[PDB]
Amino acid sequence: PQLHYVPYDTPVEDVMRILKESGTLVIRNFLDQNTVQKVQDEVDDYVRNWNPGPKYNHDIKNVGSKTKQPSNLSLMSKTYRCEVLNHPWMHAICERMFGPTYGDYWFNGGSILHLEPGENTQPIHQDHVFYQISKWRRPTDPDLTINFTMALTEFTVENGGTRVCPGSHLWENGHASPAEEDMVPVLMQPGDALILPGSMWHSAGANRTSEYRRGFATSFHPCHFTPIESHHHLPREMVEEMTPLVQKMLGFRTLNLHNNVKVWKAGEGNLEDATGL
Amino acid sequence: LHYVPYDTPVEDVMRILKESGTLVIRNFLDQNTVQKVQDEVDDYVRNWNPGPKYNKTKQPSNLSLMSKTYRCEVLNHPWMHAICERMFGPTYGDYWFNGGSILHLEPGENTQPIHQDHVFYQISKWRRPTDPDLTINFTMALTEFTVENGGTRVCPGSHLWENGHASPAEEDMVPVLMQPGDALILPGSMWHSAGANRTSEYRRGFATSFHPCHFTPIESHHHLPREMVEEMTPLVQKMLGFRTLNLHNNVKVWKAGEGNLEDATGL
Ligand SMILES: CC1(C)OC(=O)C=C[C@@]2(C)[C@H]1CC[C@@]13C[C@@]4(C)C[C@@H]5C(=O)OC[C@]51[C@@](C)(C[C@@H]23)C4=O
Ligand SMILES: O=C(O)CNC(=O)C(=O)O
Ligand SMILES: [Fe+2]
Ligand SMILES: [Fe+2]
Repeated sequence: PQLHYVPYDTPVEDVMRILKESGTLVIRNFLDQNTVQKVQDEVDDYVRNWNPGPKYNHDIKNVGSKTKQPSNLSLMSKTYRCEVLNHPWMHAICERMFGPTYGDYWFNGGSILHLEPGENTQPIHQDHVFYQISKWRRPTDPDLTINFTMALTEFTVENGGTRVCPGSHLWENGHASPAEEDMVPVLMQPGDALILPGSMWHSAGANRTSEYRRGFATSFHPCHFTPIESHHHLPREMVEEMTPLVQKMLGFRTLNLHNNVKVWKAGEGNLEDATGL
Repeated sequence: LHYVPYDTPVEDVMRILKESGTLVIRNFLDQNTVQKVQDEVDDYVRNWNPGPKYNKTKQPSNLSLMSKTYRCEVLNHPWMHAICERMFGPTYGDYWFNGGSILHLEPGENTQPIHQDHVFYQISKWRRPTDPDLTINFTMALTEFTVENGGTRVCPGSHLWENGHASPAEEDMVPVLMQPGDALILPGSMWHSAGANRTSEYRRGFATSFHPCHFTPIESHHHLPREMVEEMTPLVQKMLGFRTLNLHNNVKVWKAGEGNLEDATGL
């Protein structure tokens, strides 16, 4: 297994092969320069006023003192919720990853990944560690989550670009963390995206440049799992402008399981019916 | 199958749950409370009842939306929270409401298939019988539960069976005989089934169910009016999905960005 840089027009069966083989890859030109600049324009004041460091106390202390990870992106970015969440590559991969086992999937969470100059290396980790059921899951099973880390600024070795350990997703539970010397930094242009299944060991690097390294992420997981981020605080007019696909992603529609059982229902009917969506 | 009084110590009930997989708590509710839920539900659906001579109806929604007693009193029942705290707490942290249904077997209904309640969790095929349950059901009886009217039957000890084990034989199913107000405790791994109602009258009752906070509930209560959410207790607000949940590792799920959902919605 190795790091792979594939173009946008890669066949889907080739991408899922690399995900099955190496557990990660980079899709170049995942977004265009227009979407990158629009996302930066919408979250500029948000991230600037956000305070560096975690917001609350939890066990996985992987938020550095010089790191900003604001979420709430569907609420603070129109391009995020109207276009980014409808990205065909995300839904093409998510359908083949969760479909045959869980049925529907929806949005788990998504945050800005902002590395201030001088930030040290993030601890190497798997994204699904905050799932208690990850101890039950064998590495042959489908992943509990998948992440889409999109570069807004450049991602270099020196400015703290994300590093992955290809092949570490196939390790059995309890396997020790990969050594730092085994981490492989990811080189990305603005708009490129690194695909991170919940089982791939990875971490942010140290930002040893004079300029911040900023990315932003989306993540999806099976519909039977509670998302880290709710969206019932969003204004009603926002939901009605969302596509039906994004409405389901953000928790406003009933979800169907793989055997046609429904969860997230309003009584016995659909949640969208009782709300008038 | 154990029948225990209401004042049974919590440690005793959890011990019988671990060993037998089910039991009944007699007088779980007073007969008044169970009756009020039905009356409030009937007053909600407002089905047309024809009189003896000639001379605005809603479909059934969530039980917490239909019945004020259900969402304000039944969902705050200390016995359910005492059991859910000890079954989900150490492993999962928070728990919340999974789903609730009105259980009415009309006269003539055949025997329901024997099943486990956690069969619709795909992750049930990774769980070991000694692991904590994925969900727990509390079935409260409004009418009497008898053999003839199709009262629920259980197979004690079948919760320890390996995954893939065959369903228990019908000859080895134990009928649960409950008076109005009692409640049958059904963890997700207990093999059970409703019986055949061979009497002339309905078998009435309802159920609540809870599961770990990291699992998506069967029912969403997002359509509930804001006035109803505000009058709920903070415990019930979290139960019905209006509050941020805390995992065992103190990582929060169901947040509003990085903060709490109840703070963003002004609860
Ligand atoms: C910083 C920390 C503690 O670091 C960790 O080591 C491990 C896991 C989490 C709890 C992150 C913080 C929030 C999460 C949640 C989310 C669904 C969406 C967030 C995101 O977009 O990037 C971080 C994401 C993550 C990709 C990883 C996961 C993900 O699954
Ligand atoms: O910021 C990055 O490059 C990578 N961040 C993470 O993996 C995280 O925050 O979980
Ligand atoms: Fe991560
Ligand atoms: Fe059942």
